[PDB]
Amino acid sequence: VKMMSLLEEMKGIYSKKGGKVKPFEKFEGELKEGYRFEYEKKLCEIDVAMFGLISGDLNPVHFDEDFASKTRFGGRVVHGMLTTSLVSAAVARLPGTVVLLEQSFRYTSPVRIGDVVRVEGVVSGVEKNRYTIDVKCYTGDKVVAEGVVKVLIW
Amino acid sequence: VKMMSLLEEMKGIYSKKGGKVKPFEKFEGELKEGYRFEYEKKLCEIDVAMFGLISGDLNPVHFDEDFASKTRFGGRVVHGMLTTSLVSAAVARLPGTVVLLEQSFRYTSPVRIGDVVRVEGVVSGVEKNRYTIDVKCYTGDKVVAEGVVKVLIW
Repeated sequence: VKMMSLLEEMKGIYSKKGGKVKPFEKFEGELKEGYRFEYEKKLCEIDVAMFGLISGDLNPVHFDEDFASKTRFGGRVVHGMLTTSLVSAAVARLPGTVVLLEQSFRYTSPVRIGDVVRVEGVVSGVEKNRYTIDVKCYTGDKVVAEGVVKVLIW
Repeated sequence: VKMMSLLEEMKGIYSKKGGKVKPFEKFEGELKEGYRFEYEKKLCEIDVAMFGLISGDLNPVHFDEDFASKTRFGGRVVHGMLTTSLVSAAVARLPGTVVLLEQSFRYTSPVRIGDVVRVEGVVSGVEKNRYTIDVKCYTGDKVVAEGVVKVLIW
């Protein structure tokens, strides 16, 4: 499989189905304790469908408008692990080669289909080349997830 | 957007590009302390490409064979949060309507493109309708991630 060709083909299909292609641009500055960054992306139907396919998570609460409307949520919600997948994208943009070591999140409020999710991170710890980062994910001013990740940076 | 039509279209494209469509079938039995379950799925190039598109995580270490071969990994690795996305799919299959509340994972060994990842879960805690589940993810006999999730079940 030629990955670069596959990605290019899928990018075209994704964009036609309403997906937002996020350019992969590294953040700037010296990484250190207190370093802050932010990253945001809209999560639309296509993102939810693709997440369901690749994970196998076809939970009706994320897909079936009528089913979800009868639940305590009163409508569909995006997978929590799709929301937090944006944190992977955010830390991947830090200077250097970044590898995820740990993640821990609590989901605080649902994300609805079409919502823009904003990740805000701050480096709270640096031990050798392992960076501990406090993270909150938002839709507008509302916290939708909060937690901590640790990454290795080469 | 008609989600059921979009999903169906994307399922066709996904399957043609090498993706494994996992049927969504609920697990059986009474949920309780000590309840065990398992779920597995292959993660191929298409899964990685789709995860990159929907998250915006286009980290070269997951995509560029030559770049990744020069790193300490000695070749591409699947996104850690793609590996653990299978845990969402696994808990979504528990009896009832399942909502993720918390997740925490440490990544222990890389997952390579094409690897089958197996999630093994066991309910360690039940408080009202909140279930705490110890989880390990494997490729063959090798632990690739370990942690805990909490879900709400209606």
